[PDB]
Amino acid sequence: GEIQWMRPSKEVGYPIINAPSKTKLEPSAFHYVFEGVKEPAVLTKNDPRLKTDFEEAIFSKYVGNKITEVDEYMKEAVDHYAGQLMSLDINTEQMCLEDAMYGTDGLEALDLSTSAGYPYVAMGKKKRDILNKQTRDTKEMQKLLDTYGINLPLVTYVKDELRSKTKVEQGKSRLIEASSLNDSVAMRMAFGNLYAAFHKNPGVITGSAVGCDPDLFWSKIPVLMEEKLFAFDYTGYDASLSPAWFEALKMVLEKIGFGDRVDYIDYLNHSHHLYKNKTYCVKGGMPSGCPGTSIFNSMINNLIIRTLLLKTYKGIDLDHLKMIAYGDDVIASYPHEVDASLLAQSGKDYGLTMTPADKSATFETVTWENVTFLKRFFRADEKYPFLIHPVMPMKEIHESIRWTKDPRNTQDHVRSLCLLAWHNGEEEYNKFLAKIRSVPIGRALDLPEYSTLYDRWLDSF
Ligand code: NA
Repeated sequence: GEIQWMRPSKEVGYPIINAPSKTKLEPSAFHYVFEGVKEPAVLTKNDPRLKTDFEEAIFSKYVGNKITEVDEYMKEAVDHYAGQLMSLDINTEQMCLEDAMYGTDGLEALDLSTSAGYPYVAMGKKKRDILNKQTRDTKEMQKLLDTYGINLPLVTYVKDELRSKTKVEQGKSRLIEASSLNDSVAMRMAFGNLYAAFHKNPGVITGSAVGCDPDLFWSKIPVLMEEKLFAFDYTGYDASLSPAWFEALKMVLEKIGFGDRVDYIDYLNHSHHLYKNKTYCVKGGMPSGCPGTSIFNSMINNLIIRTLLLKTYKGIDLDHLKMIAYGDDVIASYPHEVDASLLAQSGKDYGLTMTPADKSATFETVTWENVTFLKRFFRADEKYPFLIHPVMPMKEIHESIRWTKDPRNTQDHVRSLCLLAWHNGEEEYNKFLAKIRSVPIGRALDLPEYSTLYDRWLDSF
């Protein structure tokens, strides 16, 4: 992705957009009960912690575009992936405005808590004043579509989350490029059924895992993989995508019966952005921070892995490539060993910066004992080996519990963490609960004991 130009929004006909400059994050009742070294990301140029230009740091994610056209390998990748999806027999019909708005089987209703984007954010109109989840009224939406149309500018927000000390000083704050409610709605109408087919089919046929439930899905993954696992992490995935990867995506969409509206992808590829009093144009790069794009990134990931395997290992049998992606995150496999570093090398030529799985310094063999997916390890249950535990290390859980965004949500936030932590074992979980119960706020929470979560789990299958 590359920023073509940037200038004052007034100069091109747009208003100034106000974005909160103060973090909602602050020490929780457990700040000193658990170890942690992360703080709230920088949200403004003046932040005292900053050790470099903020504006320059947040936009530096656009490394540029390494490729213009789709080569032979990418085309081969497209034909293979498109072919796989074809077996899902996905419904190509456009989805009605009602379901696109209030959801249907396999698609959740629009999230009322996220920005409505332009121009509503500049009119002080929230999603609430537009949809009645109990009425399922489309009149208002329809009138707005007719009024403001589509292909609107994306509104940029600095993400309010925890980051390491280094990233705070280097102004490496992640960004959210929220698309207008109009486009988000138009796209769900165009691809709603594609979205549904994916949510209902997490696995190696869609090569996707969006919409999956880790507690249950972790027991299906091992059976879907080949003998040899391989994996790696991406540095700035979304931002690094070149226009060609969007064209490859459209080719897949055309082949599976959505050629009807591949133009919506152009909107993601050549995008229009608003930030503060500025407006800028980007070529390439997948608009970040939101769920609407998870599926397209996953599809593209499937195209990438396939392409690098064809360019590096001529004669490879893609029919035996078994992979599952969640945006840029991926766990893959093949009957034969492959070299991630070699693949990493082939990747540089495609605009992707690939590095060792899980922040390793060197590319080591990926095994069932060291692989992670969605920050979670895999661990067979001691009593019932066929049941697989998704295990998230306590470290990130400790980091998270030390802060709070709304005292009113302490109960939900801590319960959330409990659902993640108990998979670490009864000993660890109990220590966790005891430390929570060492301060007043914790003793007042309603939290599930271990045997209760274990029983619930065995009963969810
Ligand atoms: Na873009």
